[PDB]
Amino acid sequence: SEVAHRFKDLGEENFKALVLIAFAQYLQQCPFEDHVKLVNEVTEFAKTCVADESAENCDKSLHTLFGDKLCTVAADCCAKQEPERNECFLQHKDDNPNLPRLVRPEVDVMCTAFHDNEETFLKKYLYEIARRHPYFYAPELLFFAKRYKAAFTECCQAADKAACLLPKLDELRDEGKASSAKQRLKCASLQKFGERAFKAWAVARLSQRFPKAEFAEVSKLVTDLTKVHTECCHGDLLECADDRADLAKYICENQDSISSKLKECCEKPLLEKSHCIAEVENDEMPADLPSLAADFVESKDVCKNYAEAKDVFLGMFLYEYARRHPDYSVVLLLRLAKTYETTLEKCCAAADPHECYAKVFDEFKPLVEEPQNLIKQNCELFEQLGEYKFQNALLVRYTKKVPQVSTPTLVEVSRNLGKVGSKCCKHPEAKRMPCAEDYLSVVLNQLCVLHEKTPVSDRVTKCCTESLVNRRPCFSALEVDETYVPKEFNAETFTFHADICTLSEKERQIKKQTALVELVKHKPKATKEQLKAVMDDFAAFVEKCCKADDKETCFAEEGKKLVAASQAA
Ligand SMILES: O=C(O)c1cc(-c2ccc(F)cc2F)ccc1O
Ligand SMILES: O=C(O)c1cc(-c2ccc(F)cc2F)ccc1O
Ligand SMILES: O=C(O)c1cc(-c2ccc(F)cc2F)ccc1O
Repeated sequence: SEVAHRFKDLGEENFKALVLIAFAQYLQQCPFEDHVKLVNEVTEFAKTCVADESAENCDKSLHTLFGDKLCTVAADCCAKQEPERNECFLQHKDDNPNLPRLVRPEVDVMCTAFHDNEETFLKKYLYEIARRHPYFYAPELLFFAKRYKAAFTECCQAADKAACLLPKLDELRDEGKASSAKQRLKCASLQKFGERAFKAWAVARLSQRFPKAEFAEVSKLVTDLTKVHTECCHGDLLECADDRADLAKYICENQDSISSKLKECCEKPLLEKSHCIAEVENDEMPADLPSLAADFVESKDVCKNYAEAKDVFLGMFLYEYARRHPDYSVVLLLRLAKTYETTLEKCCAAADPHECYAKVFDEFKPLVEEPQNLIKQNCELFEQLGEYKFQNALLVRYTKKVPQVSTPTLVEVSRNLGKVGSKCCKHPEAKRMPCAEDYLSVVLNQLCVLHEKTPVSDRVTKCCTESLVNRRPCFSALEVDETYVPKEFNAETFTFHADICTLSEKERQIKKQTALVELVKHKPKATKEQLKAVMDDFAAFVEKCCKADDKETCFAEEGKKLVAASQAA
C-alpha cells in the first residue's frame, strides 16, 4: 500500500496538508469546501489502509486514487486512463489563473478567525496560495505555513497587532513570491529542457556552496535533489516531501564530508532544517587548489577522457570551475561550461586536438565581461532614475522588442525586471553581476511561461526555446521589431476615469505604465523624448480630474483634452 507508506512517514498533519495542496493545484477553480471534503475522505481511507494493508484499494498508486477523487467533482481528462489522465491535469495547470485579487480583512477579523478555528484559518491560507501558484515547492509551503502561524500566534496578543502583523505578512508575501518564481524556473528546466539541464545547474550551484565536498559526493547530492524536484514538479507531492526529508537526513549525518556551515541547520525541526540547508551560505574556499588549465586545457588526455564519459567529464569541469568561483553567477558558469563543451566537440575531431583547444580560456574573456558591462551600466542608470522611471524605461524598451506581447504580461514582467535593479544594484561592483544575471533568469522565465500559454511573438518563442542559459543574451540582442504593424487608437483604452483616484498610489503607476505600453504599441518608432514629455501631461491631469468638484465626467472632458494633445505628439 502506497498511501499507507507515505502516511506513516509524513504523519497525519503534513499528509493532510500535502494532499490539500495537490488538489488545489490540480483543480484551481474548485471551492475550498469541496477540496477539504475530498481530503478528509481520502485521509480516512488512508487510515483504514495502515491497519489492513489490503483493504479496499490500498494496493493502487497515488495517482489513480487522487485522480478518481477529483473526477467526482470536475472532464475530457477524467475520461482517460493512467498515466494519460494524470498528464492531462499537469498540462491544464494555469500559471495565470483568472482569480480574484486577494484582499486581507482588518487585523481584528483575522485574529478572531484565527483564534476561533485555527486549523481552518491555516488550511484556507494553504489553499489560496496553492491554487494561485500551481508550481509552488510543496515542502517549502508547509514551512511558510508554520511561519505564517507563528505570525498570528504572536501578533494577535500584543499592543498593536496592525503594527506587529501587517509587516511580517508582507515580508512573507514577497519572499513567498520570490520562492514561487525560483521553483517555477526549476520546474521549467526539467519540463522543457530535460534533466541534463537541471543537473548541470545543480552541480555548479552545489559545488559553489560545498567547495570542500568531493565530486563524487556532489554528484550524489545532485542525483537525489533532481529526483526530489522531478517529483514535486510532476505532482508527486507526497514522495517529493518524503525524499526531501531523507536528503535532509543524509546531509546532516555526513556533515563533515560536505560543509562546515551545516551545524546550525541540523540542530532544529524537520521543516526548519530543510529550509535552512537549502539556503546555507557558501563554505570557505579550500586553500591550495591546483590550476584548472592543468587537467582541462594543458593535459593531452582531454579528448580521451571526454570521449570516455563526456557528461562526467563536463560534470567535473563545472564542479571544478564553480567551486573556486562563487563570484560568478550560475548561468554564466553554465555558459562558459557550454562553450568549453563546444570547443572540445569541434577540437577533438581535428588533427592536433591540443593546439585547437589550447586557447579556450580566451573564449571566456568576452563572456565574463559582457554581463559585467550591462549591469555596471543599468545599475548606474538605476542609481539615477530611481525605481519607477527605471521600470518605465524597461517598459518602453521591451515593448519595442516584442510589440505583440499582451499589455498585462509586459507591464508585469517589466515591473519585476526593474526590481532586480533595487535588489542588485546596491551591492558592490563585485557582487553586482551575479545577483542580477541570475535573478534575470527567474523573471525572463516568467515572461516565457506566460507567453507559452498563448503564443503571439515568434521572437519571444525563439529566445525562450533556443537555449535556457542564453535567454537573457537573446532578448538583449533584439532591438525593435521592424515588421510590427502599428496599432490603431481605441477610445476606451486611453479614457481615464475618476475610479483611478480611489486606486492606491501603486495601482495608479500601474495604470500610467499600462498606458505607456499602449502608446508605444501605437507608436513603435516614437522616441524616449516624446514619451517622457507625454507622460508628463497625464500626471498633470490625474491630479486635476481627481480633485475637482463632483466630476466623474471630467474623466470624459479632461480626458478629451488628453487624447487630443495625445494624438498630436
Ligand atoms: O529541497 C531542496 O530545495 C533542497 C536543497 C538543497 C540545497 C542545498 C544547498 C544548496 F546550495 C543548494 C540546494 F539546492 C539540498 C537539499 C534539498 O532537499
Ligand atoms: O536589454 C536590456 O538592457 C536588459 C536589461 C535588464 C536589466 C534589468 C535590471 C537591472 F538592474 C539590470 C539590467 F541589465 C534586463 C533585461 C534586458 O534585456
Ligand atoms: O538551454 C541550455 O542552456 C542548456 C544547457 C545545458 C548545459 C550543458 C552542459 C553544461 F556544462 C552546462 C549546461 F548548462 C544542457 C541543456 C540545455 O538545454
